[PDB]
Amino acid sequence: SSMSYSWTGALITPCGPEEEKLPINPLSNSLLRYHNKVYCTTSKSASQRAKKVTFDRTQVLDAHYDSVLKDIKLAASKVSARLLTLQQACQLTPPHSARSKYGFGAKEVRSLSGRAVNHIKSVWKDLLEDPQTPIPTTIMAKNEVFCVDPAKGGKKPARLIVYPDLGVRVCEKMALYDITQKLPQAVMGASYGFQYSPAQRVEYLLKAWAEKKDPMGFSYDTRHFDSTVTERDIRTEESIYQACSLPEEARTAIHSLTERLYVGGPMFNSKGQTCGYRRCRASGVLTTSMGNTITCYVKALAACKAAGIVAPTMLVCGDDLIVISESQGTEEDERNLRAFTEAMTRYSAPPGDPPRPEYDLELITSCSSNVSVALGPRGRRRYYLTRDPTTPLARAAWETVRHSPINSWLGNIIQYAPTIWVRMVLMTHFFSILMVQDTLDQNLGGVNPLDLPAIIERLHGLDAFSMHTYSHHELTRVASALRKLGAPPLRVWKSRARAVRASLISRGGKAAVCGRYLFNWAVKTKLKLTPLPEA
RNA sequence: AAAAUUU
RNA sequence: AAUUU
Ligand SMILES: C[C@@]1(F)[C@H](O)[C@@H](COP(=O)(O)OP(=O)(O)O)O[C@H]1n1ccc(=O)[nH]c1=O
Ligand SMILES: [Cl-]
Ligand SMILES: [Mn+2]
Ligand SMILES: [Mn+2]
Ligand SMILES: [Mn+2]
Repeated sequence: SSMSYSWTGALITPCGPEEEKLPINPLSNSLLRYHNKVYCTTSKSASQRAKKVTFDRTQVLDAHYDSVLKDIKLAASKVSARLLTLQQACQLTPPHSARSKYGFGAKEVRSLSGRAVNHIKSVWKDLLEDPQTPIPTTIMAKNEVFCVDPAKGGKKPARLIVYPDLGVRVCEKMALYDITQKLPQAVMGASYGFQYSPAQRVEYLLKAWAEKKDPMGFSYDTRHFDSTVTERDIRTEESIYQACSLPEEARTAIHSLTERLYVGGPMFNSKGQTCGYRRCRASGVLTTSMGNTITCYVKALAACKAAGIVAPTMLVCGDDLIVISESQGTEEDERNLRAFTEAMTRYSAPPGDPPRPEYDLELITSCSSNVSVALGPRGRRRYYLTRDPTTPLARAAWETVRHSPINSWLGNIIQYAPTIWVRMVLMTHFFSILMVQDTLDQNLGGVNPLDLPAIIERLHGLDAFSMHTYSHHELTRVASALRKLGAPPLRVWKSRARAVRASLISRGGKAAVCGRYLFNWAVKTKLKLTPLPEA
């Protein structure tokens, strides 16, 4: 029936110039050697991406879908949710959000400039006066950085971003933000994945696994999920939004946004030309995560019931999920997962890689991460969250005139502090760099390097500084990724760390704490690391 | 471009 | 600001 896109033939123009790396990457040329592998997806590649995501959809629902959907509205109606004052919505706008076509940008919106506020008022009138006229959208390519992978293609084509003018974005917020805050949690309960910390993901997954007499797990992801979303799916999304308690004024705006923005519309490139027309999810709308998550959750629970999955326990973050089920023997488990996949495909959410049942928690990847295990100080098992380091290390090497990766380094250090690759590689480099710069004191992205031991303990527990005997998988994968990027192997990082440490210690102060906590793995005679007053 | 988490 | 979807 519905085609996901149609294309005029107009280019997908760049929204400003997309920078090149330089001949010298001074911050990262001691991190790794193979900078030729580190690239940023350009708008040149956008054409290819479109070809991949433009395709015909044929949804076919059934009793299981219909029944799940029913249950989800009886959930929805316990939610009452309100409008957001034009002002409050303006306040929620990000500081650097792309400026409006009508001569104002996010400074003005957040500072409640008069021109901005009027224009927004008029936009919201038109939403109320008019529930059919399609709202124009802009289409741009996303700039992510990756390592090349000649296994899976050379270089990925750029993801497509589709969004309305800033005025419309504010209005969306007025109508829906409150919903986004309440609905999913209400509908999916514990299954709603974006509620949890990394640590709670891990505990949740473990509680799940442990509760089964004979657990079986698997993950699923949908291929180009946004383009698999059907006009109908979106309307079904609306009909769930509506199922709450709502100011009549909302309903009108929601319904109006649904029909004018969410189910489709014309797309324009940055140069102004008509680019195509869209009949699936737009990436750049307020409802994207909520939508994806809810919709994916419906289809998945339906597919679960179709396929026979016993005692499923789910976790959903957008198009990504994990189900931990009672195993029905491998012969049947293989059969049920085929069924699941057929069902999902009938619902128009077919997978990239077909899923597979697994019976070891380390072998289930989702949202690009997984659970692994190591031993802590007293010799007990410690489960934690990790991931292939390839991309993090690639992004660690993205240095241009505009961009510096030092923030990225730190970002990953915090999120993945217990991982062997953060502890041995990133930390070591990060500190080594700042000691030489002599810029330990400086707060980066509103965080101070010398707090780190505190911040990590607060978040990952003290065992994060004492962990050892990492898993085969994890050692194999780290080593492999360092070779791939032309980085020194771990033995070399051991050396560099020892040096960084001694130097950190000798400097004394909050420094020497860092030296002693963060790098205790690096030394022959370990130390009695005790809790830190701060967290 | 949007959200969530982390800070 | 970091990461993810
Ligand atoms: C565009 C999506 F709908 C996308 O289709 C969906 C699923 O994410 P995934 O990373 O699996 O990518 P695809 O499924 O290939 O789109 O999540 C949304 N998404 C993703 C990446 C992103 O920077 N922003 C975003 O809004
Ligand atoms: Cl322990
Ligand atoms: Mn996907
Ligand atoms: Mn309606
Ligand atoms: Mn995904």
